[PDB]
Amino acid sequence: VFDDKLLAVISGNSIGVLATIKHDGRPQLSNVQYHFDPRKLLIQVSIAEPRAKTRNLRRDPRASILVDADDGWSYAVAEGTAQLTPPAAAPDDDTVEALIALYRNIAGEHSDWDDYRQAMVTDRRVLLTLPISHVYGLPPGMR
Amino acid sequence: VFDDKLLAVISGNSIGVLATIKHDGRPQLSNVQYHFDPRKLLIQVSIAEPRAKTRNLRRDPRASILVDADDGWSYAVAEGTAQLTPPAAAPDDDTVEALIALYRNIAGEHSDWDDYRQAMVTDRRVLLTLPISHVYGLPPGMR
Ligand SMILES: Cc1cc2nc3c(=O)[nH]c(=O)nc-3n(C[C@H](O)[C@H](O)[C@H](O)COP(=O)(O)O)c2cc1C
Repeated sequence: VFDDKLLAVISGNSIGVLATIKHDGRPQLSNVQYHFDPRKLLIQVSIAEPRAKTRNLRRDPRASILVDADDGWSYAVAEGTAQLTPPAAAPDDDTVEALIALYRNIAGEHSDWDDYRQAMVTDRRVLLTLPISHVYGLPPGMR
Repeated sequence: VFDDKLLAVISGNSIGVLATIKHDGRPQLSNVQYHFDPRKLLIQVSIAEPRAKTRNLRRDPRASILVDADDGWSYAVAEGTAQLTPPAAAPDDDTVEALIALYRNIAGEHSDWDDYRQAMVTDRRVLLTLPISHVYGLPPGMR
């Protein structure tokens, strides 16, 4: 039941710190917006192919994400192995579809889906699906 | 030469996400308090002596700390090779004396130093010094 406390932190937020592994083995850090699927215990995020974090995950898919509790001090960290889609290549391909689904979960119903599809392709957007294999941290009550 | 806008972020905060390298190569994350010396350009944090997977810090001290800005997405990341003191073993050893100065830098004059001293020994506290090698991130704008 202790993991339920760590999952709750992840569920109560939409932004976290994604840590990837550089070519030299050193950690690389950045923040990302995300959607947490409690059903499959997945964390879904959108990223760009040319970005460092993306090139890192292509060589080494291991990833972790730290998320702060609402007190801004307590936290939970999800660790797992990323599953990336190829980059959007056409406004109607499967990657763009999964990204349309994510956007709905993050921001809601987009206004100009056609413009969105165009943008996903222009930015070579990739959907990062990170199944949670292990969670650690210091959830509220422990800090 | 680092981006002054990125250093301002670090100097305007006191907590961030520390990332060290575990044995398997995965980063180990946590929310920590830090002190930033803007002249010597270094960051100092207090940590229990690492055990198990986290112990790898002793042979591969490369670390990074991400610090959040006050706006929506801005953040800075300080990268460097950490130097570690030996773990605190005596309420009055060099390490504890060093952690007292760290506490003063971060919080100020402590109520009861004798409690602090024994607490440092009890947690096998180590003073980690991260001289800044590289600084990256997303700089905040005029606000
Ligand atoms: C207006 C705005 C919207 C953003 N939206 C997202 C987003 O939807 N998802 C995400 O993961 N990051 C988002 N970001 C931030 C980037 O992910 C972040 O700056 C990035 O991690 C750079 O990574 P890199 O250093 O690995 O290239 C946004 C930033 C801004 C300024």
